[PDB]
Amino acid sequence: ATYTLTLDKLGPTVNPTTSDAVTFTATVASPDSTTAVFFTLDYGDGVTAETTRTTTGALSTTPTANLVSAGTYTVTYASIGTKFVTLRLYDSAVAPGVLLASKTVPIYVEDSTLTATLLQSGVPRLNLAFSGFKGRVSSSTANRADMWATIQLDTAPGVFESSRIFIGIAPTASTNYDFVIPDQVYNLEGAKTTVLRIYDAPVGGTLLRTFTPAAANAVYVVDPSKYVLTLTVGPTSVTTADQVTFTQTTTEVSYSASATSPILQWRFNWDDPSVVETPLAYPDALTAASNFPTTATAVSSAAASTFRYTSTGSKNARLRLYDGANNVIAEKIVVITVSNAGYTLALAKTTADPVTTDDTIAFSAGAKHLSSTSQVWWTIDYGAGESSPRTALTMTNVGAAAPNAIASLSNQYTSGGTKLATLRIYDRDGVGANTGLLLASTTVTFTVTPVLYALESAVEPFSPIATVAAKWSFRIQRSKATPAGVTESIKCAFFGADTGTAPADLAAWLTAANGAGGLTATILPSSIPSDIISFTRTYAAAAASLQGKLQCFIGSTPLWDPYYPTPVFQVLAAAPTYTLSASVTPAVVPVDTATLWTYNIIRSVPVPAGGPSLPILCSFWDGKTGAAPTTDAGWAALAGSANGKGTSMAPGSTTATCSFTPSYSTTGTATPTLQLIQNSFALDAATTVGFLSPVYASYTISSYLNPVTPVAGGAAAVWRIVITRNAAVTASAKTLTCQMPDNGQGGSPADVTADIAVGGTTTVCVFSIAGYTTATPGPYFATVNVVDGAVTTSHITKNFTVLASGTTAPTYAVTSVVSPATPVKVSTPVTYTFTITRTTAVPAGGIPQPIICEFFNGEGTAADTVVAVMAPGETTTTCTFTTYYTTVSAGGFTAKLMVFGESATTPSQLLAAVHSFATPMVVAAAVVAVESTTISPNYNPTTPYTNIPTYFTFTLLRDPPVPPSASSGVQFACALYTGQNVNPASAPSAITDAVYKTFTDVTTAVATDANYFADQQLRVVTMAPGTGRVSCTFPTLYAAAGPFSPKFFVFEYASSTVGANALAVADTVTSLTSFTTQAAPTFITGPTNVPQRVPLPKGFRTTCFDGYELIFSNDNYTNGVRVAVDAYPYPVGQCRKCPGGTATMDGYRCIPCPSGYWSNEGARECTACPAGTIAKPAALTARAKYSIDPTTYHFVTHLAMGPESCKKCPKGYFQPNIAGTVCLPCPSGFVSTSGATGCTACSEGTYHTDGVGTTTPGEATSLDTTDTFGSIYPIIPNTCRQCPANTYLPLRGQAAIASMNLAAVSSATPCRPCEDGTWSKAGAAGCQKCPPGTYRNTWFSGQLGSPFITADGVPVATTLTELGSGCSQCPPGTYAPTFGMSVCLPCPAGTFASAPGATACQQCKPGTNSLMGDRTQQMALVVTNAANDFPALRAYTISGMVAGPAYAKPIVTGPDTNFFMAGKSETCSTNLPGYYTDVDGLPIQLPCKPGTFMPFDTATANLLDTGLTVDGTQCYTCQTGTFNDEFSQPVCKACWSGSFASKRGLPTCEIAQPGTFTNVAAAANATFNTATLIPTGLVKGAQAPTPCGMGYFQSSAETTTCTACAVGTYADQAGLAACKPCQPGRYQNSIGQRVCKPCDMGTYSRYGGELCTKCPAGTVASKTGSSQCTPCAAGFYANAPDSATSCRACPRGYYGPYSGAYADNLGDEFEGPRGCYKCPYDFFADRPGVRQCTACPPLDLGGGNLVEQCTEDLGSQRCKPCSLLSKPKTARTEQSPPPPSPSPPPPPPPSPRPPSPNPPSPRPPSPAPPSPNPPPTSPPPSPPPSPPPPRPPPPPPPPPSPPPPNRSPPPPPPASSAINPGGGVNQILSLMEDEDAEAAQEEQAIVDVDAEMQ
Repeated sequence: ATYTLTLDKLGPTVNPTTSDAVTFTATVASPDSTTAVFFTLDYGDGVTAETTRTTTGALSTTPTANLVSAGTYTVTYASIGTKFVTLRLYDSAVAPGVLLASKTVPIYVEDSTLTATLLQSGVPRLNLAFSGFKGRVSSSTANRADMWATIQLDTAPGVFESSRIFIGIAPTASTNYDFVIPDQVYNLEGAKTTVLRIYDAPVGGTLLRTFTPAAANAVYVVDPSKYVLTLTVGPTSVTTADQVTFTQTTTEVSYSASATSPILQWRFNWDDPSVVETPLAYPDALTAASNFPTTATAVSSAAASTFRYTSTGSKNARLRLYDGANNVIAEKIVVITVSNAGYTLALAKTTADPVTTDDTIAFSAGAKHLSSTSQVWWTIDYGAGESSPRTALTMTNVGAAAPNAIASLSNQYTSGGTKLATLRIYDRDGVGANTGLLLASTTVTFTVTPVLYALESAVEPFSPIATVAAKWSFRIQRSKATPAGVTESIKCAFFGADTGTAPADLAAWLTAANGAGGLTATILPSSIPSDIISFTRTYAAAAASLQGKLQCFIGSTPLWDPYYPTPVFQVLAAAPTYTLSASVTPAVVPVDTATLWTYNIIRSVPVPAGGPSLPILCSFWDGKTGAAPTTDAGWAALAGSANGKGTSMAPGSTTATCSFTPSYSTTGTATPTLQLIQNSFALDAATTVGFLSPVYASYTISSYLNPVTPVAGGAAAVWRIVITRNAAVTASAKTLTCQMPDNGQGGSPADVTADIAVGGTTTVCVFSIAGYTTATPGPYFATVNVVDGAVTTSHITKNFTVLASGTTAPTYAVTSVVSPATPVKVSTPVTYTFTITRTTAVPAGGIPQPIICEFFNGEGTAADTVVAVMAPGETTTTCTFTTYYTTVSAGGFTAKLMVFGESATTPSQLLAAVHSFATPMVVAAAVVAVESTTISPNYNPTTPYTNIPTYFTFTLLRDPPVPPSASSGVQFACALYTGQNVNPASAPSAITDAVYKTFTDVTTAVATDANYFADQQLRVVTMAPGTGRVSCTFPTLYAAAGPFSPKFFVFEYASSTVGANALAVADTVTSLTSFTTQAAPTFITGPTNVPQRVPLPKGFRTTCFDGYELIFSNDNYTNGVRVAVDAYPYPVGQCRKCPGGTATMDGYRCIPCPSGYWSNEGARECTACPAGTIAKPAALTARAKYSIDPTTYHFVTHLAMGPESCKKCPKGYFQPNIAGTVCLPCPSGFVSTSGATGCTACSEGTYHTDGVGTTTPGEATSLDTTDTFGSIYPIIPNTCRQCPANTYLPLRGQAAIASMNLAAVSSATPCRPCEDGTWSKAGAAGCQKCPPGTYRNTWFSGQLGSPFITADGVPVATTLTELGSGCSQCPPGTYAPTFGMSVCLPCPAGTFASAPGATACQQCKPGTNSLMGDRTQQMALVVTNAANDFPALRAYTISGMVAGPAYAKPIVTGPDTNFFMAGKSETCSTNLPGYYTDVDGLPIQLPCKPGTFMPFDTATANLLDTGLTVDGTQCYTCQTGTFNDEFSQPVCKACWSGSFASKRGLPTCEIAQPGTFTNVAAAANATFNTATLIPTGLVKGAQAPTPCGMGYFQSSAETTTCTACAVGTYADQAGLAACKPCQPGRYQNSIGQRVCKPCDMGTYSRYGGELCTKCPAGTVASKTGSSQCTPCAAGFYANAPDSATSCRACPRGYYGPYSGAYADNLGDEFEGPRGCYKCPYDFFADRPGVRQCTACPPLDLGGGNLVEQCTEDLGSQRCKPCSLLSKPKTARTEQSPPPPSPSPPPPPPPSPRPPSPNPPSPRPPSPAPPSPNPPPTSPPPSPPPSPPPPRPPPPPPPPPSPPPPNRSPPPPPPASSAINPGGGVNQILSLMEDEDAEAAQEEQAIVDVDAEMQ
């Protein structure tokens, strides 16, 4: 009943077109029933076909195939449009039938002419707008209508068709029309079948065309999220240097969505604009239009790329896969970063000391990069420029190493400018003109010091005359040295001012230098170059000023800087002539003598300003050579040598000095040659300006002879002559010949030739004489000739005297002593004294023998030699030496002395043997010790610091053994142990000296030798000569704090190895006091400091200025006088003016000034006090309340406030110093006025005592000292007092020496009592002499005047004076004709000085002479004053007979008691009577000569004419009858009676000549009365012989009386010599009868006789007065016997026979005995004729007869014849005659004659010839020696040098922390205007400070 039907298109899948046609499938199912039914089909176009009904089979639920299987129901369609096909079922086939069911199906027929295509550009995206769609329509019809297209993305039922899109009309032709389809988001990420549908109408309508993917043109959706591509492109942090590598093989691209997917060619980005993005390309091993790989695959099979980035910036490398439009489905990106700051190069120079161009400048660099290192192109940059190839660098080190090996490049830089060496590394390439990148900068700059050239100038001629050429020479000198192996040539050009203008630029100078005009020179390398360059210039016209400029070029660089001006030289002008003047001293010169010459140079035109000085060489010729130079060249050569000298001309100076002093070999008449030269350097040419002409020895000899004494039988002596010249031998040695004249003994000694070595003024000649031994003692003179050079034959004579010692041989004795003796310390002074003696002592006057004594001490080698001249008086020579031992005794030492006779300028020995010392010297070792020990840095002296490296110093003293100045230096080794063991490990084993001295030698230590602070160290220190103290210095460093025991050892250091301990006893250590080291403090005790520019609020101030004192105070203080109070809230800095006393410099310290000054409140500095004042700081006390504004700082005890502080000195002190802080007293001799700068010198006479009583001296007042100064100044004097009466101070104010003790030491002023005889009118500068008449002496002053005119008899203390001189009048008896004498001498014997003021004595008068005392007093025997004996002063002692018969010579008896004729002060004592004076001036009165008498006065005269007187001057002679034969007698003795005196003036009486006599009554010498010493009672005697009377005779002389002549003699007449006897015939019989009576008649008398005598026997005188009795004749007889008158003849008859016949008269008358007789008888005579009686005549009778006759009686006259008258009668007597008388006897022999005289004695023997002369007094030995002079002491030595400071400051602490709070993190116009104001104020402050310091 119910049937279901389906009908579908069995034909093509696409919708049908016109030609294709269709087939259908229709199935019918009927679940309800299965019955056959007939189906019919109707199409959209019914005309085409009308199908008939056909049966069906079995229907049922299962579908059954029906309709078109192989039938022809298929119909083509012509029309285009939608058709409806209907399938209808009929139950029966008969028309119409029953229609069970019909079904309608619509089909769409498209157009074959229409063509539609769809194009997709890119690959679609999920979720993202993909709008890459286009549609192409190409209708075959010419005109196609409007059209509408719809796009259906998928055929799924969920997806719906899109809205209609109007593509366009498409009106013309069949060309393709393209329309854009809007965006559509695909959501599947799977394969899609996009369908394009075309409609004719917007709504419904026919279907025109469809387009389908058609086998792989399908839209494939791609999801961007499934895609992941890996890039892995090299490294990320690599820099621009490194090349990043794209490894395309490693990268993998995959979709990870489906196996089949569209392929997209990839494209990758550098993000670098320089290179474009890649061409879009497919992955590896793939073809175009192929499915994208489902697995990871490489983008390229064998591609690798290397890329470098251009700038250091971040880059994003992005890969992305493209298809269609450049729109990205997915991109994968990776980041890469780059930086440039990493790279760091460092360049250093190794050789150091950069001197600009000198040497080579060597530098080397290391460049480091941290990681990923690669090549960077490095450029080296000097002062300018960089290399073009730019070198090359390789990287082989990590960034840890700083210096990398880069090519050491070295360059030479030019000029003194800095270099600033720059190394720049440019990264990228650099060879192809592309710039690398700059990475480090990092420039090194080192500072250099260049070398500077020096130029010198000199011209010739030196001033250019017009039209005269000149040549300028320039000296070039370089600084330091030329580099080795480099030679430099200089081209120099000079332009003259006259020639042309100087070039403006450098190029012209260079061109001139390069030209032939320029000059080229060469420099020797590696030495100091001194080059000379010469240019010639000629001036057409002379110019006053020369200015030249020169330029030198070395290579391309000028030597002088172009900015600096070219050198300018001002080189004078006018070529003036020079004037030279000479002066010499002395005029003449001996041989080789120094002479002074000085020379003045004058220039007319002074040198102009701004120019070089003028050097001139003066040439001198000594004259030794022989020929002076005659040309300029020779003189110039002389000047260039040592002979010529140089001078420089001072600018603007015209006066020049040049002095010199030569030597001569021989004196000549020469003055040395001058030449003035000036020349260019190096002596190129010779030029002379001025010329000049010349302006016109001694020896000594000492000769000594050794031995002096000649020796008999011994060796001859040696005589040495030493000749000395004042002048040294200069050129050649001289030979002198010494000749000695012959002395007469041993012949003439030969001459001696002695040569003198060159340079010696002394020569010696030696002589020996053979006969000198026998030489006579006496003087010899020697003449020696001397020859030297031209001057020849000098004479020198030397004199000596040689004694004769005989055969004796002298000897010298040497003895040695030392006062100190034993023991002597080492190195101490010792004095030796040696006595040399000669006992015989033979030399006396002639030759002194000089001695040399040499001393030798025990040095042991096996020396202060000294010479002394032997004095010819003393034989002891005393040699004084010093030895100064410096070694130990080692058993003692001996001193030995040696004697040499040769002296001064030692061949022969004068001692036979050497003499050692008597006592061996004992030497004691030293006693040195360490005096003290001190440490310079220390808390206390005992303990040094802990951390500070303290220095230990030990002081050594050598005690009194001070080392001698003249000796070698002695050194000591001092070694210690500090006690610490921080150093050299273990402590020393023992204390013994052996280990300690070995220790370590640290005498010289380096700073960082590590033994500097050694605990055990030994040093060696040398004592200098002359110093005693030694310092041992040691450094010690203590590691830790603790006790330490320092030990110290001292040893003597000698001969390298140290000696034993210098201390006494072996192994003795000095142990310092053990100490504990104290903590080390840190504090710099340095000057006041200022920080830099600290911020402060306002008033607070870093520094105040010029005097103010900082006040950290809230007190407002503008300047320094406060103002406001409590001003600032928190305290701020201020500053006060300060008080008066102190002064301040800079803003810190109000320091009181030193003593001399004073200050005000706020001045900078204490002003200077005037000189005289004292400027003491005055009392300040302090502040008590302590809240008061302080007066000042507390320590300032006393202050001097203002000018009222300077206080002067009192009167008597001088203040020459300006300061005057205290006041020195006026010394002895200068007196101050006010507080004088200087005390004044007083005058001569005033001195130093107190003068309080005197008014207007200036002695210091109470207000002076007391009120103000207090107790700092006592009271002392200031005055001057004239030396009092007669005393004087001979100097100007040499003060009175005052002693403080008054009663004990009476001090004095130095002025004298003066000397005797001088007064001083109170004061003076000199004593005044006495006027004459007056005198003076120290011991006395006064008189004693006229003593004997006082009746007392004593002198008078006489006090009379002249006022105006005060000089005492000379005592009367004394005078002063003279001004000056101490005692005025008395009057001599024989004048008078009565008045006191004796101007002079006067001679005593003619009558009165002088004698001490008066006359009467002098003759006063008695005494009136028994005590004084004044009037018992007796002076006469006369010579006379005392009263009475007695006669006492010296009536006055005794030695004379008063004789002085001199000390005469009164009346001239009248004369002693024996004496007299005829004149005035007789000293001793003259006794009267013999014969005279001077009576005591005029009246008292014995025998005088009363007219004449004796006026005291006259001695009147004696009278007749007086005599006196002696002197000094008052009167003359009256003669005894025998002797008679007649003449006047008799010393004798005369003998009373015989015949006369004197009987005088009053005649005897005068009687001298004892009372008055005077004679008296003298009356003259008989004046005559007063002759004898007759009757009296005087034959005796000298008689008083006359005696009568005796009997028998007569005295005829007076005066007869003697009695004369009466002549014969006369007689006298009485005594005293002058007449002789004649004898009687007949009587005779003989000569003499008392009475006449009668005749004897027969004789008769026969006369009266007859003298003889004659015997009568024979024949005759006498008258009577014995008396007869006459004789007559006998009578007639008688005869007388005999003559003697006489008559007897008695008896027979006339008869006698011999008479007459008768004759007898016969005989007869008869006529008295004859005596013969005749015997008668016998008569004759007749003639014959004869008759005898006889006379009658006896005698008868007549005879008668015989016979007549009786013959017989004759009887008578007969007698006989008597015998005859005998003959007379013979005469006797005469008396024998007197004998001859016997010879007296021979003449007496002679008195002897003189006896010899006993020797005079003995010669005097020597006197004691003189004391020696002292030696001045030494001054102190200089102090040791200060030690150096420590080393730098120590390394700084690297600093850290912040000192901040809150804990932090964990770790314009007004502007510059105000800053310029700050700078200006700072500059003004600097200017003010600079003004302050100046």
